[PDB]
Amino acid sequence: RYCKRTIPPGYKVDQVFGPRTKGKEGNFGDDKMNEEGIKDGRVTAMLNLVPSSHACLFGSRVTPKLQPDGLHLKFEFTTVVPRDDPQFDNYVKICDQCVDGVGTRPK
Amino acid sequence: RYCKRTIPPGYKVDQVFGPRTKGKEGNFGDDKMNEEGIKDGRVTAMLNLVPSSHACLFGSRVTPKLQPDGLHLKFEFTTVVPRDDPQFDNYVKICDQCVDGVGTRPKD
Repeated sequence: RYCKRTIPPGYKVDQVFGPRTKGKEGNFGDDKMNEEGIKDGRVTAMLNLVPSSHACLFGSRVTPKLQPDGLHLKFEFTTVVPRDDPQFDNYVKICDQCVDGVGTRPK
Repeated sequence: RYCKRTIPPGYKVDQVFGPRTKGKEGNFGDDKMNEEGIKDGRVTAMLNLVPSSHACLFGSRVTPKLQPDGLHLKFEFTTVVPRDDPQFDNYVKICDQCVDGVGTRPKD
């Protein structure tokens, strides 16, 4: 299933999960993240904030929508990083760079 | 981290991820799924439709919101099962039972 794909070394993010976008699905990652894929060192940090498979099922708000083409099962999971968490600044900064970041590179 | 918790053998869902709700976070599961946790074979089926950690990051729509308490980072991920997928009927049935299902148990 698409929802089970992972990014091996030497794939760009868009080779696996589609062009980076703004405000839509696929919106996470600036051009440098797209290019480096899993070797971008910001990716490891960000994956710490992504739900495990159990948290994604049981901790999300889940919304099944049936359409003529099939079942669109939406998971909305919200991870909270407290303001005084030792990693708070770094995550906010990576979000600043990467969310809707297509067309930009950091520094 | 709350987002990395897993449900061990012999634990209820609500012990780990809070009470089952309707129309909010934690809305997936009827009373049998809550009680049985991972013993419930429906759970096994449904995990096949949950995104990998890569698919969750790069295939979701991601929305960061800052509040006085910190960063609320929202992942919206939609898995699509074709109507003609041979597992379509089963998944749809589990969703009918478990989404906002708190307060019910399935027929046996």
